[PDB]
Formats: sequence, structure tokens, C-alpha cells
Amino acid sequence: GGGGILDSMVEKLGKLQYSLDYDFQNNQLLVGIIQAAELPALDMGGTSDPYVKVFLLPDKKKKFETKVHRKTLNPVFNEQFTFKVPYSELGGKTLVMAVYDFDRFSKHDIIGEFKVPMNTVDFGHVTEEWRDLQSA
Repeated sequence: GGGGILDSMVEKLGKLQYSLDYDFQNNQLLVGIIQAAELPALDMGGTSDPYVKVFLLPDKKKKFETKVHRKTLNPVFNEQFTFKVPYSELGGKTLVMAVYDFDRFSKHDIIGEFKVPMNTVDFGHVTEEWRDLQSA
């Protein structure tokens, strides 16, 4: 501080709105990747090409991904994903949502991410919230 304290604050890397609900009838976790807001601008007044990867840890299965939305810092994804996992095995896992900037010719930069531990989720009601993207 003062600079040290400022440096510790959460950087403005945008926010993601998502929903989550466990379907006890079909025994699957339903995830809605709704929209992102205020993604950071690129240099020289440019915008990113955001998409979201959605997956469970420690599961090593291939991560799900939304479609890529071109040149926008405020994408509306409106996509749903399903994870076939019996409830009893869900409490030890962690749902990860990570927003990337698509590029055809170079490694895709990560914009930010956040994690939702299953043991923190309120099972029985649909979850819906905005989460600030965390650095790496």
C-alpha cells in the first residue's frame, strides 16, 4: 500500500452470468452459460472474440465450449451443457468456467475464470449469479 493495496484488488476482467441446477430425475448437472459483460478492451480500441470453456475437476474428460462470439466485449451465449454424474459423486468435484479470446493463428489468451465447488452449491433450487472473472 497504498499501491500494494490497490494491486491486491480484483482486476476488472469482466463478469459471467451462469445458472446451475441438478436434475434429480435424470441424474445430471445442468449448466447455463448465459452472457458475459465488460470484458476488457484490447489495445488500440479492439474487442475480443470470447468463448467459454465449461468443465468439471478433477474429471479429465474433454472440456465443453460455447460457440465463439466475434468482436464483442458483451456476448450473449445462451447455451446449456449437461454433466451425467450421479449426485453422490458430485460433492467432491468443482465446476470451472473460463473465458478465452479466440484467435485463429496464435494460442488463445485466457481472459479470466472462476470455480464453483460442488460442495458449496445449494442443490434443490436453481442457482443463478454473476461472477467476476479472476485472473488466471
